[PDB]
Amino acid sequence: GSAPKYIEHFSKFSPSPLSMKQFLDFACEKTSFTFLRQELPVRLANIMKEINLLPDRVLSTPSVQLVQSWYVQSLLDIMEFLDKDPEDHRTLSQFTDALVTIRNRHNDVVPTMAQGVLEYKDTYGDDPVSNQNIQYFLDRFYLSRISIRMLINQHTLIFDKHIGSIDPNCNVSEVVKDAYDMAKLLCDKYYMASPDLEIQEINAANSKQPIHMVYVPSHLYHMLFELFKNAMRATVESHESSLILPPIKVMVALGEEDLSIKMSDRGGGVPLRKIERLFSYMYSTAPGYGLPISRLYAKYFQGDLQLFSMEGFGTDAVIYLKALSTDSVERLPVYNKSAWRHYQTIQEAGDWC
Amino acid sequence: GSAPKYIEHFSKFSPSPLSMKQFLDFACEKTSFTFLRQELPVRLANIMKEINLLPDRVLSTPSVQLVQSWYVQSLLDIMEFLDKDPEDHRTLSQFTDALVTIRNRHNDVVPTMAQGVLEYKDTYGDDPVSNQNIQYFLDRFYLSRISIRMLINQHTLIFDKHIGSIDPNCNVSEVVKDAYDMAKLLCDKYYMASPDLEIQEINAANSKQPIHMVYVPSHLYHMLFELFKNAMRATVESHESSLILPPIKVMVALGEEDLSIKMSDRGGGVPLRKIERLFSYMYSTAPGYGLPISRLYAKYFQGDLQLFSMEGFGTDAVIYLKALSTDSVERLPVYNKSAWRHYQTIQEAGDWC
Ligand SMILES: CCN(c1ccccc1)S(=O)(=O)c1ccc(NC(=O)[C@@](C)(O)C(F)(F)F)c(C)c1
Ligand SMILES: CCN(c1ccccc1)S(=O)(=O)c1ccc(NC(=O)[C@@](C)(O)C(F)(F)F)c(C)c1
Repeated sequence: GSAPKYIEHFSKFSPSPLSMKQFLDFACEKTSFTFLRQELPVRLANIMKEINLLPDRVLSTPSVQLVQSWYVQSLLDIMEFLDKDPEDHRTLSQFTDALVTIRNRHNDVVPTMAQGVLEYKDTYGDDPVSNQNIQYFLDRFYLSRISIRMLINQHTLIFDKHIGSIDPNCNVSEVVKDAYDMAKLLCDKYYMASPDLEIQEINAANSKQPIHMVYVPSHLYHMLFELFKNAMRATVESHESSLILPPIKVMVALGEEDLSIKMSDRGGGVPLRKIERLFSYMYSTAPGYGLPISRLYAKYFQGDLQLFSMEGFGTDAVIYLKALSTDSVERLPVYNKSAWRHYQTIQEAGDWC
Repeated sequence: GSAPKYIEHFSKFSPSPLSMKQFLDFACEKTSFTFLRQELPVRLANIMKEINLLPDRVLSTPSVQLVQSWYVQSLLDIMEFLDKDPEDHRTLSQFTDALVTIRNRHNDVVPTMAQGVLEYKDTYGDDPVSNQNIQYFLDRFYLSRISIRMLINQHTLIFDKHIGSIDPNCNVSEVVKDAYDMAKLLCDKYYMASPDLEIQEINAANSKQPIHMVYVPSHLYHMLFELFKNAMRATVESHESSLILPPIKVMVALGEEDLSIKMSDRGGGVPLRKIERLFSYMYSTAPGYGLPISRLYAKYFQGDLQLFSMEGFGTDAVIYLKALSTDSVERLPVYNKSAWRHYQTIQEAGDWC
């Protein structure tokens, strides 16, 4: 009966952002164990501390409370090891199992939270301020989750060429082809027609050396797969009375600090006003969250994911990643007096008419 | 000695947004005279009322006060006519001259305000919060000015095919070629080399009917010219040891509600982190404001102007305009309790680490 106490304790610390290189220079799981014992609790606490401070209207929903209880359990699940001592080749395996169990306990957090979004929509309505607060909270909540899962996957995978989930020689174009192949398969099964792929690389400094980077391939895959699914759906549906089916074109450009991936489709495009709503959790909920969450994966390592189409023609989706492992530093949301006032939105009659 | 009184009076009214169609359905300058007598004062007052409420540090600078005094004079310049009666074919020409004089009195507002930005930079420094407030204020101030100048140009031009500054049959591609030709001329004189132009139209609903729209051609020209100047400079400089000089490609797409213009160059591109700073008034000041202000012209009629490049390859600049004159409604900034708290930025340690 001390959960509120632990949260208040660890909620005083700030999560420690790690860089893609520090992750790579990994080497004693003892070193990791002692680190994760304090970091995971700090991260769980910060996200939990922010949740506890949102409207009781949102707190009281089975959804929020359900996951809120998962975190509480996960926090307690790791406490056990605070007084434990490594050296004991079984004290640290008790941990690896403890993590693999925590990870699975949280596997359905996205759908579960999405359910609360739908509950909110029908219970209180879908207005800008509601959208804003949810957007603000879900972006942070989810990003936070991504960072926690990263640490866990790094530990579990490392202590069962690649260092955990990180590929130091990630061939971007290869991940591009993979996500395409998978989307194509689905596209063919549902529409029995699918556009082709064209890839072009632009290695600025080294004209034809294949483009490689240090990155988490499964994160990149998730982003590309989501974008390919949308570009295919739109290309196919917008040419349902055309016989020609333009291909989806991808350019992978590597500059001094940016590694950019552009995906261009001729799927008809979308009006500027609807684009703004494609990344909204609330407006994109019914009666998925591929886009808003894919973006969080981009931002997690200081990158981004942006969209811009031409209604009547097509859409460009660009994923911006940092080219250097040095610049790829975890982007973590933290609980401060700063994050507190973003929930004090009392909007009613704006500054523009 | 009543300037403060007038401002407080008219500052109680909200400016009245007009649509591109109402501007087109114009027809008695008497009707205009009586309208502008109240609207101009209301608009001058709202922008003046917001200025008076910014740090005295900014208020006391010769720049701000200098323009602040221009508005005061312009406000008083129009008061005269409040009790005047039309019918008198000379009572309303006293007005047209009164406007043509007010317009010229304000011709150098941009450079003058820019001077205050530089003053600020060296006097107090260039930090995020300073940038934010200036950005917030200058965007509104300038937009406000654009709307005032619009009314004035509409009146003066109408009462000396086109209705004032509005072309009901604006051929976009033609304005594209014009701004290109002019930028090319300058580009040739300075670099003695200039890229070519390729234009492609995508009239979704009508495959090959030339793309026309109702718009203010000189506004569109200003935006395109700025973009062409940047795309030329970058293309030329990035290929200074190449002999090939890729062309600048423009696509004009017309959809059900959007009329989009994309300008693609292969000028090397810019790192994502510097893009964010290209639209900043503060960071783009030394020791011009083409971009940030071009964007305001786009937004003025509910459109937008966005940038996205690929470091190491090139940049796409897109101008989004509303396709329907019905949707082209003046976007006006207004003074409310809402606009007040955007200047209460007390940032110090954010929500992210
Ligand atoms: C934060 C401490 N670091 C630091 C930072 C700045 C200066 C000096 C030192 S560190 O580079 O020594 C470091 C890096 C990765 C991990 N851990 C891992 O790689 C994993 C796999 O255990 C996990 F899960 F944490 F990601 C651990 C335990 C420590
Ligand atoms: C705002 C009033 N309008 C309205 C709106 C909604 C419902 C009913 C009526 S209106 O359409 O009658 C109208 C439109 C343009 C102008 N003026 C002009 O076109 C100009 C040239 O005088 C100027 F400068 F104002 F732009 C004027 C005086 C009035």
